[PDB]
Amino acid sequence: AETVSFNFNSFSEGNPAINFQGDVTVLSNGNIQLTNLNKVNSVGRVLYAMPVRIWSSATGNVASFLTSFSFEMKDIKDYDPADGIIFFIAPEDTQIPAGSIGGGTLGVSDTKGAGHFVGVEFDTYSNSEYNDPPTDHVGIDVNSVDSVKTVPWNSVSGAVVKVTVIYDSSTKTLSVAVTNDNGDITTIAQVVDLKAKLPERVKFGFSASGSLGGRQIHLIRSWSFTSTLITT
Amino acid sequence: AETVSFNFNSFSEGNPAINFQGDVTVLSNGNIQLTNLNKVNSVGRVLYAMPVRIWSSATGNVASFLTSFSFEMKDIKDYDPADGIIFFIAPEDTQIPAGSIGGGTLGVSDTKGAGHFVGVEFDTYSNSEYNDPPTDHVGIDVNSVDSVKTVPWNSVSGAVVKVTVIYDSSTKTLSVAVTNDNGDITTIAQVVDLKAKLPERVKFGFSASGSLGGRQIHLIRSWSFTSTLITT
Amino acid sequence: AETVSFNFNSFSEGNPAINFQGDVTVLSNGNIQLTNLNKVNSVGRVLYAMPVRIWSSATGNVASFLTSFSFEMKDIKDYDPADGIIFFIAPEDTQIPAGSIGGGTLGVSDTKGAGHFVGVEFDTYSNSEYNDPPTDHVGIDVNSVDSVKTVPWNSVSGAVVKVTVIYDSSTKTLSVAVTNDNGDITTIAQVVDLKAKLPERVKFGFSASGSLGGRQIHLIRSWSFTSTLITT
Amino acid sequence: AETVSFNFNSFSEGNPAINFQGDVTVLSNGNIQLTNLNKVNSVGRVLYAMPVRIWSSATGNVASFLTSFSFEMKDIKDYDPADGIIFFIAPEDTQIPAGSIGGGTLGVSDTKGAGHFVGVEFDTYSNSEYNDPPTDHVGIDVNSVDSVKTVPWNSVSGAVVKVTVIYDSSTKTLSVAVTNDNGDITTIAQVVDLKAKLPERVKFGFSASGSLGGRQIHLIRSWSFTSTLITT
Ligand SMILES: OC[C@H]1O[C@H](O[C@@H]2[C@@H](O)[C@@H](O)O[C@H](CO)[C@@H]2O)[C@H](O)[C@@H](O)[C@H]1O
Ligand SMILES: OC[C@H]1O[C@H](O[C@@H]2[C@@H](O)[C@H](O)O[C@H](CO)[C@@H]2O)[C@H](O)[C@@H](O)[C@H]1O
Ligand SMILES: OC[C@H]1O[C@H](O[C@@H]2[C@@H](O)[C@H](O)O[C@H](CO)[C@@H]2O)[C@H](O)[C@@H](O)[C@H]1O
Ligand SMILES: OC[C@H]1O[C@H](O[C@@H]2[C@@H](O)[C@H](O)O[C@H](CO)[C@@H]2O)[C@H](O)[C@@H](O)[C@H]1O
Ligand SMILES: [Ca+2]
Ligand SMILES: [Ca+2]
Ligand SMILES: [Ca+2]
Ligand SMILES: [Ca+2]
Ligand SMILES: [Mn+2]
Ligand SMILES: [Mn+2]
Ligand SMILES: [Mn+2]
Ligand SMILES: [Mn+2]
Repeated sequence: AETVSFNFNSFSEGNPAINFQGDVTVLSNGNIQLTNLNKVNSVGRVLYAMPVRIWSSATGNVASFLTSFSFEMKDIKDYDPADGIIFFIAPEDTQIPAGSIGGGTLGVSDTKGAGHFVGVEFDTYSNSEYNDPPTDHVGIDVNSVDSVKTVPWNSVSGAVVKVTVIYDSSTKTLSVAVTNDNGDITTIAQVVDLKAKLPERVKFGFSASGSLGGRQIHLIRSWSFTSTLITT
Repeated sequence: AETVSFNFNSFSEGNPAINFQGDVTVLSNGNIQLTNLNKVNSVGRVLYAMPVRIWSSATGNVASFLTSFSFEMKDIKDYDPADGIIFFIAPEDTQIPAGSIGGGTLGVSDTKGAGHFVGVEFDTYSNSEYNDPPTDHVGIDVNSVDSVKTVPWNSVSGAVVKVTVIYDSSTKTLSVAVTNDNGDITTIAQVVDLKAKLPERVKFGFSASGSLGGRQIHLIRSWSFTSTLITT
Repeated sequence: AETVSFNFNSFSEGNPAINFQGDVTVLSNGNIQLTNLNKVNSVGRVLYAMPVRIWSSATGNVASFLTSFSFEMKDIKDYDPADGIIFFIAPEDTQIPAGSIGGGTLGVSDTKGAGHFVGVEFDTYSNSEYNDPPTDHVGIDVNSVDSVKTVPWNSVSGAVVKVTVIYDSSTKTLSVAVTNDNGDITTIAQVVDLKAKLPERVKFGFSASGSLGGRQIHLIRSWSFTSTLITT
Repeated sequence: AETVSFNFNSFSEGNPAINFQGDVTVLSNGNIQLTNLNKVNSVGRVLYAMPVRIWSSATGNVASFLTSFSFEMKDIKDYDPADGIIFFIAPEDTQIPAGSIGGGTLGVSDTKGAGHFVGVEFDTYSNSEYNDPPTDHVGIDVNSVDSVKTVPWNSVSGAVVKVTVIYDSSTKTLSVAVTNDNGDITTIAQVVDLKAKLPERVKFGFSASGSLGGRQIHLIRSWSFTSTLITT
């Protein structure tokens, strides 16, 4: 079978295994900081440089994958803790939307909240224009930040969060399990047909954004990934 | 929220947090060995001693959980490498079925393969009496070892296998990610209504079995777990 | 290593991880209330349901533990604010003393003040029959409410109190740090050989009590714990 | 009672409340990075700017204190993960030793390993010249990096570590509890007469160092502190 597998205990710019877009930067501690605290409508995204083949036009087979990552969001004076981080999957040529306003678009959608991507968002601000729930939340997005589904969550400033994601191609189910500083686990799952929503080859990554008054530290600390596609 | 969480990097015979049943034994290296290589129809099970409320009768709420564990199965002469291991959930009064014939029952069912439990099996022998697929496989079991669903897999003697399981209460989806020796991942997911199949309080654990001619080393090396039930 | 770690941010009566004894009750806010304000000689205790092995007869090793908890004691008309709360450790079979008179016994000892337990008391009433110092105090008890050692302290009605306790097995030192509302910390430490005073298997918990004329609200708000026993 | 209390959830290169010495820097994420990964024999230290009065020349009384802090150490290509971090107490005029060679001195002592300070070290390299134990370890130091006492420990690269320290003045005992990545807690306690070893007013802080071939990321993420001196 065809398998893609990698693991980042730390990140470093100048490492070809990753694409850097927007205001992203890598701190001396190896952490990826997606947004620039000193910019309006800041937007930063990171992508595994190598495109991953998630499905086949020859066989119709779709890959299954298991990926885990840890991130950290932390408040700062004197802006609102916004806007959040989104782990996403998109066409290999994906780029930050032209004239991106950042903010609630999480750096992957247009002003209306649309784009070509599937992702899991960790939202820390309620944008009514995208029908966000009243509190912080984890959401499953399919070509829109107006989540197909969300679950109440709480972004704890300064806390390291661990996420586990399983995509079962057979049932087309994307399951997500997220850590919480208080010890609880939060989960959300959703049937998502990657073959119908995304091209055969895609890029996986992370994006985060802020606005004029909405800014916070967005860090990606580690990331492991393994996908397997049955070939014939 | 009511949460039960723990993390076992190794095991010990004296830990009251673990219920030992049957032929289970603890090796000097901290590994748990489930079956006795010298006994016929051997059955050994290990359960977390703390009952877990997977659902509430008062609120109707159902918990979600994340758990990971690693195990190892190793051949031995001159017996057939059987029968396998099963990660299961059962009522808190659960015990090895009286008069258990072990073998293909995996220590959780009767001769007919029926029982009161939900589990994920790592089956290394094809029992036609339970409609097993022809090769080694991972299966989702609901009150029977005649799996509700299975996926082809391969048990490599002496290999360490990493497993990640996510149960999303909202969708009632049980997702399993199995990371093989060769690096490939294998997944299987199934909608299982724990609230409809099990009581409010249950126990989680592992069971393994053998027959007269089928015997192998069944080891549980580690186990982390977190389940959360929304209360109040 | 053998480790036991849990973290209660709040409580619930149906949570199997907690043994309730006596007049204990759970408030809608998740707080545990140990005594019954309307009962003479009230006694209420709460225990972590699972036995904790604090030392091994096979290795002679004793565990170290770090535990933090917050409680609150508030006066009421027209009773004297008594008698206090005690964080204790005792045999796994520990029950409220038969015919307990509550009051100065704190629900862990008999009339003479003797019992089988080790604990840190937050005493708010001076019982001369137990040689209490003249004012409120924190004390280290070993099989008796006639403290092996005490330190002047002040129980502020309605004040939330935080406590951190460290037990270093190697030095057998039980160190306590109490953070009052006014910000000051109060500490007391005492060498206590848990191995010599307690059985290998014990249970940790809290107890509070009152008399006919001595009653007050005793609340346990949170409790985190981690013990580690070196296994060799 | 004279109480000194503070809390840092993040730091900033501009808050005078902290003295920055040597190569220390403050990252955009609010973390303090003690050493410069690009410098030979790098040394960085941070001190709470306000001197703390730990004892009275009038009463002879000594203060008790409770402090908690979190840190992180991560490896880097292609140097040995060294040398570690030390939480220390020293005269208010304390400065990095003249002509410091960094390395095993941890930035608080001369070449022989001598200095004027009391501290808890999180050592990640075995210096025979200072009688270090063979593995990583937590040590209690008194005017020397040739620890008065040590306990085996393990520094996990990329892991956030929480530490809690209690100093009980009456028993002159310094107790430490370290919360590791795998869940276990590591403790060490030692009687240290602060009044006999340190001046009336001191500064508390953190220090880390590296050498030519020994370098790693030394981060301080947070730090809470409370000390109380009884005045009669
Ligand atoms: O506060 C941060 C947020 O900023 C923007 O949201 C609104 C803004 O449109 C306007 O309504 O004013 C309020 C309060 O001043 C908010 O700032 C972004 O649209 C959000 O994404 C978020 O960053
Ligand atoms: O061979 C291991 C195997 O033993 C038992 O079943 C087999 C059966 O499938 C085969 O047809 O015949 C042999 C010899 O009579 C055994 O009966 C167990 O039931 C099975 O689980 C496995 O352990
Ligand atoms: O007042 C509350 C107090 O009641 C009981 O003791 C007192 C005793 O200290 C006092 O001297 O006399 C009264 C009247 O007889 C009570 O005996 C409890 O023993 C004590 O713990 C406290 O609850
Ligand atoms: O390798 C990091 C390590 O360097 C130094 O330790 C010894 C050094 O004293 C000795 O002379 O040579 C060996 C190998 O070249 C090591 O470098 C530092 O003293 C030590 O603190 C640590 O930083
Ligand atoms: Ca939003
Ligand atoms: Ca079978
Ligand atoms: Ca008393
Ligand atoms: Ca050293
Ligand atoms: Mn959203
Ligand atoms: Mn089967
Ligand atoms: Mn007392
Ligand atoms: Mn050392």
